[PDB]
Amino acid sequence: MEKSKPNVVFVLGGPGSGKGTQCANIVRDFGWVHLSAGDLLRQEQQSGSKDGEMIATMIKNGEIVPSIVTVKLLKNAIDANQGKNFLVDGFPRNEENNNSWEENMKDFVDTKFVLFFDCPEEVMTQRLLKRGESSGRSDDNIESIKKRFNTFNVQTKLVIDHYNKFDKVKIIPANRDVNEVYNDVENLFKSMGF
Ligand SMILES: Nc1ncnc2c1ncn2[C@@H]1O[C@H](COP(=O)(O)OP(=O)(O)O)[C@@H](O)[C@H]1O
Ligand SMILES: Nc1ccn([C@@H]2O[C@H](COP(=O)(O)O)[C@@H](O)[C@H]2O)c(=O)n1
Ligand SMILES: [Mg+2]
Repeated sequence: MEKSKPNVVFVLGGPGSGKGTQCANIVRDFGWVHLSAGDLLRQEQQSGSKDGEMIATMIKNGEIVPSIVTVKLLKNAIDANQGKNFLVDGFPRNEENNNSWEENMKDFVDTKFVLFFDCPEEVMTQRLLKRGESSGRSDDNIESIKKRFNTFNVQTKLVIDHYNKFDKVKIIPANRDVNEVYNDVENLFKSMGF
């Protein structure tokens, strides 16, 4: 008769590994709320806050924005959606992200696991150049794309390694057709009781 705290699943994977694509399917079939941290950041810069032109520059360069900004945006969205569960997509991307989540949120949510989509960089590059023909995203060009790989490699893989220490990573290989990947995603969420 108390309201349950939201379940949260971090969704990680390289740029273009299919996080946003698979999250939309989970929203559709499970009724979770999909929060793409990168999306929220693109919105925050959209209508031009203080932090707006900082976010533009860092996104173009594949850099991780200060966590005070990102975690605030996530927390606001989450607080606006009482009684829902959340797919937190593309976060945490480094140790600062994770610590700031822990400090702001751990009292408020049950973060269940990291869903990690494993994909070859070569395949990710091709998807992103394809997405780049119509996305109008400032980071879907080869210069940005390789900077995004280095950030993922240097900062993000350590976070995924951290969660795997505690058995909190579910890996779904993503180098297949989108329905073959989703079949596995949908089976995973069902087996996890969602
Ligand atoms: N399994 C897949 N096979 C081929 N294309 C895919 C697959 N998953 C997603 N895509 C395409 O790859 C691009 C990147 O997908 P997206 O979900 O935006 O990635 P992410 O959020 O991980 O950066 C999009 O054009 C998307 O339609
Ligand atoms: N936790 C996060 C998530 C996204 N980002 C920024 O948004 C950019 C785009 O992220 P997405 O590909 O997940 O939309 C990232 O490359 C990075 O510059 C961030 O700075 N912090
Ligand atoms: Mg995305």
